[PDB]
Amino acid sequence: TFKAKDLIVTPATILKEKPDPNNLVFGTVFTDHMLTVEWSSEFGWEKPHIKPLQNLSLHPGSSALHYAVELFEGLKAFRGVDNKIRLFQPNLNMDRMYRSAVRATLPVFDKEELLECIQQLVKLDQEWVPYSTSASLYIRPTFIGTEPSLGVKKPTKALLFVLLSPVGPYFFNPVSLWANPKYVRAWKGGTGDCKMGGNYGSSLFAQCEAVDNGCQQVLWLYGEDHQITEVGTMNLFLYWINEDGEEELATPPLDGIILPGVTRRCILDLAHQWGEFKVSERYLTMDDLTTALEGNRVREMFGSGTACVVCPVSDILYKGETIHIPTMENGPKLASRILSKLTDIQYGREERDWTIVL
Amino acid sequence: VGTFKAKDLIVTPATILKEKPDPNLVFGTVFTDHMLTVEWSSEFGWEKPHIKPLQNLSLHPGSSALHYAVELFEGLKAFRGVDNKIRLFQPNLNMDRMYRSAVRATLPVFDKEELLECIQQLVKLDQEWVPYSTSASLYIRPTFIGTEPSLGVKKPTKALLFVLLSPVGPYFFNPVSLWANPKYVRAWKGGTGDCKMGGNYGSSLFAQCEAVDNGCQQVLWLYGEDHQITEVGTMNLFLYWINEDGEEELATPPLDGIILPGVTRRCILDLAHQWGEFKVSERYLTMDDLTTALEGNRVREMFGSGTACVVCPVSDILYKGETIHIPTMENGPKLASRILSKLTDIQYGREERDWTIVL
Ligand SMILES: *Cc1c(COP(=O)(O)O)cnc(C)c1O
Ligand SMILES: *Cc1c(COP(=O)(O)O)cnc(C)c1O
Ligand SMILES: NCC1(CC(=O)O)CCCCC1
Ligand SMILES: NCC1(CC(=O)O)CCCCC1
Ligand SMILES: [Mg+2]
Repeated sequence: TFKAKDLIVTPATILKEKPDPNNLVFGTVFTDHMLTVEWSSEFGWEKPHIKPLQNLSLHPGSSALHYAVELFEGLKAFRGVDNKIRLFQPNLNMDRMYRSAVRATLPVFDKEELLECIQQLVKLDQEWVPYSTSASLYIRPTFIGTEPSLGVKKPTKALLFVLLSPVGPYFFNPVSLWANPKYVRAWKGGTGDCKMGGNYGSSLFAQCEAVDNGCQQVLWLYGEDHQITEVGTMNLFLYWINEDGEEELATPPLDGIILPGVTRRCILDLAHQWGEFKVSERYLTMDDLTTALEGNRVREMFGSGTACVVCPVSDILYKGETIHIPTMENGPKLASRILSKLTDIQYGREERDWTIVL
Repeated sequence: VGTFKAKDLIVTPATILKEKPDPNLVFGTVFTDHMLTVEWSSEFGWEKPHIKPLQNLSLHPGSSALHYAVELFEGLKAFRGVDNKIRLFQPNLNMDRMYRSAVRATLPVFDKEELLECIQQLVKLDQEWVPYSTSASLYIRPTFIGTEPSLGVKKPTKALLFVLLSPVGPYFFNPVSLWANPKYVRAWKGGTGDCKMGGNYGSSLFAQCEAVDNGCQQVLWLYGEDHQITEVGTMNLFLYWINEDGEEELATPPLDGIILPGVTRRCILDLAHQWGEFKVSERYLTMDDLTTALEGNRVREMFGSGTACVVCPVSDILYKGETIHIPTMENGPKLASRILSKLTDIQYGREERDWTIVL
């Protein structure tokens, strides 16, 4: 494994102008520096670099281009209202990226060395961490196989790098979802519980089909009973009165077709902590939903993820009809409370072991 | 909404040419002198195609092919006939599959004829690499990748199409042993298993490793509660046997969405249908159908088909801690061998047929 202590820094000689915080398109503007660490089965890991944001030089046969031997992560840096820059649950991302690496047969690395390197990269480009309480700096760790051979096997050459991109919003701005059981995002025995590239390229066709049909995201359905799994590539939360008549906040269980979002776990933690309603990790089907709506039992439906934190849902185009979800006419009370809590913690307006300082 | 044209090819010869390897090669290990590349932007469409010296790709770190596997590929070969004339085999099908793939990936469409000609031109240039052997060929790897310099999961506004050339011999007869663990699923109804998109492959290296660890060379992909057998590693699966009706039969899974329509598969089905010596059935095959058959002496052969092996005999399957031997080798294998001879006779010009295009 590589070590932060060996970092080699090559500052850009011409720094870019920081963008306008009020209107940023997600992941389109990049900072001045990036992190890069090369690996080869022959000599192991080389020393990590922090150099000007540049194009990668890859052999046209790199397995990442042919067999999707790749995985990524998503985490943010926030400038606290006390002007101190913080990271949110960073070690959980390191753990997920590590487990995905193993399932991808990519080379392992010392989680703490990566986190420290990332902190240094952020520290160097710190002025990119927006001066806004509604904006942040997206951190994108990426791991690709660069095996020059076309043979399908464990890579003997790989690259690990990190990009920094100042972001505002990913897309309250409620969204409509397009539900069509003809497409499946992930399946049992699959790799859907990992952030491996191969899980997203296969979804673009359905995404496109949603856009030209009036929606902004796909509602992923699975199985014979049409379980509702995720809002686009965000975890799904349903706030309602369940079949037993008790107020409840529900989300699909981690049975292998659901990605264990950090946001997801935090909302469950805050929900369990408030103890004001039942919190269940259970299955939810379209019929559980439509049945519930015609009984006026649904209050809010939203998605969770690092980019949005939470993103309310107001409609679902299903069997040829549009099903309205009373999310926005109900506040959304909980959606807001949640977003309010999480950001309060991210920007240090509240102390809690979920953030890391500079 | 357009295409690039072979008539616009800008050729740039390498000044320093590499020495060809020994025709007797590690699959996809050695590459030729030149490559083909074609840039695409949603703003101006397809650029003009180039044939330049092999070289790295200069990609933006945010390229969508590295983050969301916005990619797809193909695999075909050129053969030097026993008449020294170089031949391509069923190219038009590869172009059709790549096309259908691009669309399923939301990558930009192109004129299949133009691409094919552009490929003939690339090979034509590097024809001396086409092995002077009868058991070796040149692997043609067309590749289509998204170069969207943005982290947003969306239809790419930038793409890159290229083609690599790699002289090769074999992939690994030489029977293989299969690892059958139902905990790993290659494809699912509603997914992209029936296209050659990179996302279907990265996710299997773990199972492959688990395979070797257990003395096996490939993974037998199982699907559904009834453990249907779908593909042998990344090759289509054929089972020559006496079915439940006592009839001689050549069976192979149907294209119901989780099997990739291989060119070698197509051919083997056409040959089988043509000879009309036994029943040819595209149907569901399960481990239980296989076990029941084996413990009844009803199995003749099992083998995978693909461009790299053409045909690959299966002799064993590790299932539920038990090793199940397949008598494929103790039966010639007559069918497997017959197929190999036939396809090879045709590819190397020994047999004349429409399945090839000379250059
Ligand atoms: C990244 C991701 C999420 C959200 O996880 P967070 O760690 O909370 O960002 C949800 N679903 C999918 C499919 C994802 O890729
Ligand atoms: C490419 C491929 C095949 C074989 O197709 P051929 O065109 O015969 O080489 C079989 N199965 C999978 C999963 C493939 O990707
Ligand atoms: N829905 C978005 C992300 C997750 C998130 O932050 O919600 C995953 C795909 C790559 C961009 C990020
Ligand atoms: N089994 C192999 C291939 C197909 C083939 O030619 O059999 C697909 C994966 C990438 C290498 C080629
Ligand atoms: Mg250590």
